[PDB]
Amino acid sequence: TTLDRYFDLFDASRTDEKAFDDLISLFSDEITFVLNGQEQHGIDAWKQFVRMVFTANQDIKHMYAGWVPSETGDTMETRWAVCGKSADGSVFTQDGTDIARLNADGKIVYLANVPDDTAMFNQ
Amino acid sequence: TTLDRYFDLFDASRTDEKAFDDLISLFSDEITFVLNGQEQHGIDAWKQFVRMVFTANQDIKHMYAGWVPSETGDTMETRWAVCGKSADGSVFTQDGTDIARLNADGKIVYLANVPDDT
Ligand SMILES: [Cl-]
Repeated sequence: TTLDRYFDLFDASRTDEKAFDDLISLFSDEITFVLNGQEQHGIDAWKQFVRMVFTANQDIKHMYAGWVPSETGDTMETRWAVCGKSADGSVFTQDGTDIARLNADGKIVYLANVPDDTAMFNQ
Repeated sequence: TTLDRYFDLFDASRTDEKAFDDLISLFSDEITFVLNGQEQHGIDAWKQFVRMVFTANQDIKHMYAGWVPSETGDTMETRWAVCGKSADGSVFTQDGTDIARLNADGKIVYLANVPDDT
């Protein structure tokens, strides 16, 4: 399924030309994507966003729990886990949820990324 | 360097016995290692730990910043980032620091894994 191919293609697209092409193929040209509430539209914007992630990081890895029906609405969602290494050498992780909708052709037409609130501070 | 080979060997060891054997080769038989603030000793205990990580998880990936000298003592340390998928399907992340000591022969003789105080 397109949603199940997404994360591995995203990670492979950092270094792989064909994987990048396949990654873009998962999406409708009119994809609406949201990053912590900020909405973006279209394939040009999407390609620019993916390319930005790859220039920002020397390495990145995504793991996901599995796409399940959202409690409310017509969407599917999954928990995800990210680890990476910045272009500056430092490392990081992130946890969150992605929420998505497919069209009748099975292409991704909506994809929202919601990073969790963090709890690094302990005092 | 043995410490620079550690992380990628660790991850590759989940699916390749040659990587596991190379990983084990980095260590002194006198390895003292610390997990969750609890100390263990010896290569047998070390092998059992690595094997447990791979039964506990379907997948695991480690990223590290780079091994640098510690503020005090003769150890080296690195920040690390881990993401994984549990045997139960759930996913997780963790951040922390590893602190290591090499013996005179360059083998890992002390390794403390120190997850962040979150
Ligand atoms: Cl599973």
